[PDB]
Amino acid sequence: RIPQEKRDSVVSEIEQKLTDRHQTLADAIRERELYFRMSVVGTCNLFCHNEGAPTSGKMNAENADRAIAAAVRAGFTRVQLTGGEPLLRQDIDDFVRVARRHVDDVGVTTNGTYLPKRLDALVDAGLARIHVSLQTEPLEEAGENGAWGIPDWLLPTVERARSGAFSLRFNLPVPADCLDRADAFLDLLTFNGVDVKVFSVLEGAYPLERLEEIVEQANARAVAPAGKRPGEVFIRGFRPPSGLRCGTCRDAARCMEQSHSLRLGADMKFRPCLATRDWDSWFTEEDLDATVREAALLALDYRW
Ligand code: SF4
Repeated sequence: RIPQEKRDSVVSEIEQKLTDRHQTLADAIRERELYFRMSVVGTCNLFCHNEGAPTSGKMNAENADRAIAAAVRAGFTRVQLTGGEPLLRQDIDDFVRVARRHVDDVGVTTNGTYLPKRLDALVDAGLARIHVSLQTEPLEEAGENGAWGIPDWLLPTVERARSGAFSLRFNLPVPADCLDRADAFLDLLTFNGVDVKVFSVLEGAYPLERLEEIVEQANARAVAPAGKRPGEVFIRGFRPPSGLRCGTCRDAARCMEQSHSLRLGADMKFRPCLATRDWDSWFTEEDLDATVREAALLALDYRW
């Protein structure tokens, strides 16, 4: 728990730090490329803090329209639909349509299993991005002889993305003993125009140097047919948090996210940070513009 006067004191410091830079809230959002990450689905009983709960009835198309509109007025130009599995809800394309009314950059982070059922409706709604969180086991099963392959239920999304319908990216976990399988697997993804974000998984330090080399090699090997651009592989470099709050934040050692964003969970809880809950705020039925702005001000506080 954080006293409101301490939260007010911190928010005032962020606003003062912005004026010291001759900067507005929207300019700081643009400089940090901060986006709005709205979780439209909650997963139940999902290991180190608590168990999850289903989606709140307030997480609906109407409130999503208010939250995105308030976020755009605060300075956000991109919305990403997330959660446990956003494609689990049948009205997922409704949220893409709502977000498309306020910004052009609407994306979805999904596990991909529901893409065959939802693909056409998402493109009709004008979805711009699809990020698929891959798992090692389906890649092994989709391949043969131990090599990794693309699961069947992802191929139509891959081809539709290569045709310019939307941007597609795969999040590829690479365990320590799978550097050679991931190396060859990156060729399949880049050839089909799929961007890849690789990251490490799991005594015995991780071979992080060779994985970085594999990324550089896979980008240099990248070829693509029909004069198209091949997919781009990249791995995020670590950088410690350095905001005003991070110096005395009990979770600073576990704050490793490099793509920062203002979050709105399926429980109507705004989250300026991922590693700590101290700065969360509630979704309000009144004065939503000021509530979104205050949470967005705290969302900047990680790098100055
Ligand atoms: S960013 Fe939020 S979470 Fe990461 S350290 Fe600063 S305060 Fe703690």
